[PDB]
Amino acid sequence: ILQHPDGTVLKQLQPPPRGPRELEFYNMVYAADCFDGVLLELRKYLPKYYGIWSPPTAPNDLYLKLEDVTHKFNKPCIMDVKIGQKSYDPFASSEKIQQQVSKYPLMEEIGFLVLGMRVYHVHSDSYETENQHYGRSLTKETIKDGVSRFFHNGYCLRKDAVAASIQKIEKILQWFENQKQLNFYASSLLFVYEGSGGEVEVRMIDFAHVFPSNTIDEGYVYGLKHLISVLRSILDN
Ligand SMILES: O=c1c(O)c(-c2cc(O)c(O)c(O)c2)oc2cc(O)cc(O)c12
Repeated sequence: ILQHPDGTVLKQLQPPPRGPRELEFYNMVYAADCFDGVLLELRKYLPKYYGIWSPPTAPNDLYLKLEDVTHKFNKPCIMDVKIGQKSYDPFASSEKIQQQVSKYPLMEEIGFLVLGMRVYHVHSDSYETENQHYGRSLTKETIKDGVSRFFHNGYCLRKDAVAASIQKIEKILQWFENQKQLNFYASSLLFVYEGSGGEVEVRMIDFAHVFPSNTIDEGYVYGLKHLISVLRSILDN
């Protein structure tokens, strides 16, 4: 993710087929002449999309120009959570399914995976980052405390940010409850709150594996609900 002139980010297209599919997804959702109510509502929950972008002298080098969802924050605390029971898509080979399940074999049970987090700590004026291996080490036994860490400034548990996150996720859940045209695999939610009350961004990102469907995205729904339940339990801390 690169920064660009302010308020936006450039996301480089992943290698094919992933990049082209993510391009296609944003193009579909933000089609000028789209009057599909499902897709118009979905725009609210994504970064605003400004189209394909390439450097002036490098048409080969393909990015998505996207809203910087952290732009309005002073000291943003950010968590990326992959959502769903399966992070492989409907046309994955046996090798690919195994490859994806082995990255985090608890995906079916938990329905989400923390990809990373960056948390501003007040006491030290510094950031604490967790990588891929943090969330992949979390179990049913440790997921609640694993998620809680995101809302720790090192003075208090930010239950205001936790409650706001639940309320924002609930809207996304409602959108999923009201559509049967897209299924999302290996897609994520980006949570942002202010680390420097109740002010949160939750946006959907990572759309290299979104496919046409004629069913409710049940794995996504499962994950969102479990994530809501975990966040809700954290409000009892
Ligand atoms: O707007 C975005 C953003 O700010 C970040 C981001 C992610 C991190 O993991 C950070 O540590 C950070 O500072 C920013 O990612 C994104 C990823 C997307 O696919 C789309 C986006 O629009 C953003």
